[PDB]
Amino acid sequence: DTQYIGRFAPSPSGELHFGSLIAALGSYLQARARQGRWLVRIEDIDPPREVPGAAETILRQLEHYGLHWDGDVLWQSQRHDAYREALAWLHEQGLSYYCTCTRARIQSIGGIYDGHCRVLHHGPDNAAVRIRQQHPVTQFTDQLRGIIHADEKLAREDFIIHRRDGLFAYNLAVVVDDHFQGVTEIVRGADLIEPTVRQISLYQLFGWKVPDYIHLPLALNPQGAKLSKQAPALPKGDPRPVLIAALQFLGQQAEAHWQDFSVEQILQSAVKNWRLTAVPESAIVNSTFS
Ligand SMILES: N[C@@H](CCC(=O)O)C(=O)O
Ligand SMILES: [Zn+2]
Repeated sequence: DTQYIGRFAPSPSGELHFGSLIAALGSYLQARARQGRWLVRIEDIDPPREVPGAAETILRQLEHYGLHWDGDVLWQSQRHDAYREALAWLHEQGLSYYCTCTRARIQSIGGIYDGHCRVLHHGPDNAAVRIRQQHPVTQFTDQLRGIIHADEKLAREDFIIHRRDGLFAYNLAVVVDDHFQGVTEIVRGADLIEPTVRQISLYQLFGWKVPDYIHLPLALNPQGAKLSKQAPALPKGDPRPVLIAALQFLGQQAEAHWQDFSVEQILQSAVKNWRLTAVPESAIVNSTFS
């Protein structure tokens, strides 16, 4: 009954590239097709890996490509109190613990945590915070791909919520912020499929409503290899041929003679003609984007 709310949540570790344009465009078109809101959140939660100016570049790029968000941009750098608040609640509820294990130790036992500190009652001193999983989620529904079966060992891990170095974990921040922003459906890149079950486990532990999920096509280079595996910035010039290429990647109708249309017209038509079922599970990008 309530309005659809979707979002694009880029990390400012670089400017937009074709893969992140796919995520922005796919989430935008699905949100607009569903007559819903489309939010933008800057995930600037890791200062060291952030590039000064990149977040602003991204927002400017979105506008250049005709993708206008609703309301104000949320900045994770302004949400640290919210992550702290959620961690405090988990601790009071008996749903988290402090872990003093080294990376060397975890590597030596196969790379997946064994729950060593689960009942040792360490304090927060020089410790990471781990979630105390109860009933890990190992499968989820993707509205496009159907039921996904996750890697069981990774899915069942008491994963990190707050790193030893003090940074809040992505899995924590994304759940806290999507819930805070009232996100009802998460439409995002294929590279984010695996952590989905952990995020769902976390919604369940908070006692919050689990949103819907759509993972967009896996991007391949022309040789058929994963594109994400190690990317040219989006052209600063005419965005139209790039938008047309992105629509084609998403299996949508794409006007070959884009010269007689504005960016806004191309997008308006893309919303009207959006067919989620036409979005493929993988797609090959052209050489211009590899
Ligand atoms: N900033 C993260 C979050 C993605 C998401 O959950 O939509 C990324 O771009 O990889
Ligand atoms: Zn430990």
